[PDB]
Amino acid sequence: PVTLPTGRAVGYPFDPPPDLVKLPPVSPMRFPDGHIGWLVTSHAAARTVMIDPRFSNRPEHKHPVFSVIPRPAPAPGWFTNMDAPEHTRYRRMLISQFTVRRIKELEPRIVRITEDHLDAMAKAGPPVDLVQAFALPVPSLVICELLGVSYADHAFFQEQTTIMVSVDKTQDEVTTALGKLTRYIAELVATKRLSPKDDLLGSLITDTDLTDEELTNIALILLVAGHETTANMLGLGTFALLQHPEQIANLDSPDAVEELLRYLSIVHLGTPNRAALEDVELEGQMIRKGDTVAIGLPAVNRDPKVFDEPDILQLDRVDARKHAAFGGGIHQCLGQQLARVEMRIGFTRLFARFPSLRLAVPAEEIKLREKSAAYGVWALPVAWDA
Ligand code: HEM
Ligand SMILES: CC[C@H](C)C(=O)O[C@H]1CCC=C2C=C[C@H](C)[C@H](CC[C@@H]3C[C@@H](O)CC(=O)O3)[C@H]21
Repeated sequence: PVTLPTGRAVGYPFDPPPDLVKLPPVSPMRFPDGHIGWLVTSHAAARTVMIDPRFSNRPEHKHPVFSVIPRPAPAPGWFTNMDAPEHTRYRRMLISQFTVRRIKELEPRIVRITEDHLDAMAKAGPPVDLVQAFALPVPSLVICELLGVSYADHAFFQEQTTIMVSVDKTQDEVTTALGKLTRYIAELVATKRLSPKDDLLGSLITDTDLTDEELTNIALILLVAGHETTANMLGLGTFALLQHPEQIANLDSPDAVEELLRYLSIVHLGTPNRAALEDVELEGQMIRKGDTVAIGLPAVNRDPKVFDEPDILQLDRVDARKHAAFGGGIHQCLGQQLARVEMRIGFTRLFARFPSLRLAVPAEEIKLREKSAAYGVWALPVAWDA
């Protein structure tokens, strides 16, 4: 049984850990609590774990990949960790708000937010840390506007959300962060009950019978995911593009954002993971009832059975959309259309405004989020011809 692989090679910051990609498709894995379950690296096996009803996401059934659990049986509205049919009730309500119209109507504000941060970079002049100047705040402001949350408290949010998604923090640190967020959002929900708005949280209040508790947990989940996904793509994607400069000319390819998603696979440590409810055969192996199965997405997204030249970033490839960067099945990313728009706008406008963008330090000095559940760069010093 192996331990979940963890170390990226020096000089190969975008590629999965060597100890992950060396593995067979389905391997025995030792969990922190002694459970011997499984780690899956092939795309076909990952697909089955993500879509097959014999697998559960309930914490009662799962041995944790990481000991420290950021969660409040799942509390009402904490839909991430539920199975169908309880999950279905919340999922459906949220699909009915992540609509075509809501995202269409948001796009001009995402354009303005992005352009404003680019203007601020131009005023500052080079160098800047792209993480603080652009990658963090643009999607932070977008998610705040989506939810009706005040961006004036973003520094507070960002600090708590980083704890929430860490794999490096104590149970007390994570319980503390969750508490500070819960209390903050609970009050916001109480306020919004009195004064209708058309943002996503205000629409959930108007259109559904969700309780204040349910609304608070939904909002907390969305607020965390909005602060810890897109920002990491913008930062690590920019780094990848600077390191593969011939791909910049391919940024308008229709599937370019999809290729960055596949290549970088920021949900990088043993997620999704699921418990077998019955015995299940996968690749060589017999998964037993009660076994937890973790997926190594980064390896899944480099499967040579699925992708041409899998270890090359190629924004104009024809097979990017087989990637599993957003998961699959009933828990597949709820925010994927929003994230897609934010990324397209973010990357295109950054390089259109600063075509001479370059790293302001050696590549080897960029520090990476190896100890977060969402992979990315902690900082990205950049410069350009002013
Ligand atoms: C930017 C890139 C993003 C990536 C790579 C990403 C990735 C993922 C993945 C892999 C999952 C599945 C987890 C699992 O099955 O265990 C997931 C679920 C989810 N994501 Fe995203 N995500 C991104 C952006 C976002 C954004 C912007 C939001 C906005 C709220 C969001 C909200 C969610 C939600 C709520 C779930 C849980 C769905 C459920 O359990 O029904 N994601 N995402
Ligand atoms: C709990 C945070 C949030 C509500 C959530 O579930 O986000 C989930 C679902 C929505 C988006 C996510 C983006 C990044 C990471 C993978 C998180 C899950 C993070 C947790 C952190 C620790 O508990 C260790 C575990 O490996 O992954 C994921």
